[PDB]
Order: sequence, then structure tokens, then C-alpha cells
Amino acid sequence: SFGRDACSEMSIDGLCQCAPIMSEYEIICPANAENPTFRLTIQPKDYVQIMCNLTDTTDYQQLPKKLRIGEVDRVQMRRCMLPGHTPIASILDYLGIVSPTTLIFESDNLGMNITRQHLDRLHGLKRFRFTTRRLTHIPANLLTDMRNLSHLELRANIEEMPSHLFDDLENLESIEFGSNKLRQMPRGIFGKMPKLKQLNLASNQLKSVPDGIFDRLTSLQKIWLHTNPWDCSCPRIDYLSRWLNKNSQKEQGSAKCSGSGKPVRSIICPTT
Ligand SMILES: *[C@@H]1O[C@H](CO)[C@@H](O)[C@H](O)[C@H]1NC(C)=O
Ligand SMILES: *[C@@H]1O[C@H](CO)[C@@H](O)[C@H](O)[C@H]1NC(C)=O
Repeated sequence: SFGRDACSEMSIDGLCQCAPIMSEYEIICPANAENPTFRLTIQPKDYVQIMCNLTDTTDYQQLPKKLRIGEVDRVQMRRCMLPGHTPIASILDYLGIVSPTTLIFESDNLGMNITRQHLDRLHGLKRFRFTTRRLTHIPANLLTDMRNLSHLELRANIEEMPSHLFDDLENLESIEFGSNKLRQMPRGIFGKMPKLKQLNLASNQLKSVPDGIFDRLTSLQKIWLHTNPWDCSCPRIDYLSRWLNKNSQKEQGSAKCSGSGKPVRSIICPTT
């Protein structure tokens, strides 16, 4: 585990400087640099933040060596690059970060397309947040083996969602897919979700949803569908209008119609 003694040792060799600030530790890599490659914030056994400023993936050599942070709950990686075709878990391993419950990877400088390999050796993760302003295509295998995952947030201007994205992810409790550019939803995307309580599909580009999309969401408590250009023509909006009327208590905010602006829940489709 990383402490005051481990922090003191770093300020002798000169590779990286450590400073005991408040109840945590601020690590600057390289030490004495105006614009450091790494800015680490370590609050022992609780939280570890990695503030990056890399021109290329090669700069990961500037990371503190022989560092043994140990067990940490939350890991926040801001502006960091994917270490090529190597898992993000390697950066965690190099720093001695053991069994993280949460991982937040926010970066507009990824350098490449996020693959299943970047998320490898992270099957024990409970919470995962991946944010990028850049146009990102998500593969179907990306979240495989992430079976212990209960919270997932993906804000990446994603246009299409692969159908087998949540294949063998039954422990999921919360999904945040807000402020993406999603036009569609696959038919059996939320098939095996017996533990999902919260689902956020707001601020997307959804005109419709396939019939029965939320029927297998038995544990659902909250749902966000607002700020979507919902096509409220019948019989297309029937399932969603009926579902949002029956599960009005679950709806957070109000999903409105493209033309009128009337809540989707207030639309009553006829039978023909
Ligand atoms: C990142 O590093 C470059 C030099 O490579 C520097 O010009 C820039 O100001 C740095 N940015 C931040 C936010 O530190
Ligand atoms: C990611 O992959 C897609 C094809 O699946 C490609 O069109 C896109 O340009 C790639 N992204 C980057 C940043 O190269």
C-alpha cells in the first residue's frame, strides 16, 4: 500500500515528485515538468485519479515505477490514451492498483478505436464509465466477461448499438446511454436484465423503439426517454405510448412527440 513513506522516497530519485496534500497524495510525472505527462491523485484504499497529457502512447514510460498503491475502489482516468493493443488494466497493474470496483475512462485523445482487449482483466469491475467526444463505433464483444458489472455509462456520440452488447451481463442495475446520437435500439438488447433498475436513453436521436423492448425489465424503477424525436404516429408509437402510460411512475421526465410536443404517454393508438 502507498503511504507517506512511499511518497517521501519518490522525491529523492527525481523521476516523479509526490506531495502529501490534505489526506491524499499528488504525484507529478515527470517531476520538475511545467506540463507533466501524468498528474496522479492518490487517496489510499479509496480513490486514484490519473490526469494525462500524452502526445503518444510511448509516454506511458513516464509513469511511476515499482509503485504499489494496492487495493483502491474508484479509478479515474482523464485525457489518457488507450495503451495501444494492451488492456487499460496494464496501467493499473504498472501502478499496483488491485481489484478496482469503479473505472472512469474519459478522454478525447484515445488515439484509436476502443476494443474488447482494452477492457480485458477487468471482469471484477462493478462500475464502468467511458466518455469521449470523438465519433466512436462500439463492437458487440467490448463488454464481454464484464459479468460483475452493475453500472454502465457510455457517452461517446454512438449512432448504432450492437445487439449482443449486454450478452451475459445479468448483474447490470444501471445503464446511462444519455446524450449519444443513437437512432435505433436492437429488438433483444434488454433480454436478460433481471437486476436493471435504472435506464437512461435521453438526449439521443430515437424516433422509435421495437415493440416489447422493456417487457423483460421486471426490476426497472426509473427510465429516461425524454429529448428524443419520438414518431408519435399510430400504430408505430402504440407499445411505447401504452408502456409509458402503464409505467408512468417509472418515467423520469417526459418523452415528447416530434411535431406536437405532447407527452408520448398521453397518445392513445386505435386498433385496425
Ligand atoms: C500538454 O502538454 C503540452 C506540451 O506537450 C503543453 O503545450 C500543454 O499546455 C499541456 N496541456 C495541459 C492541459 O497541461
Ligand atoms: C473506428 O472504426 C470505424 C469502423 O468500424 C471507422 O469508420 C472509424 O474511422 C474508426 N475510428 C477511428 C478514430 O479511426
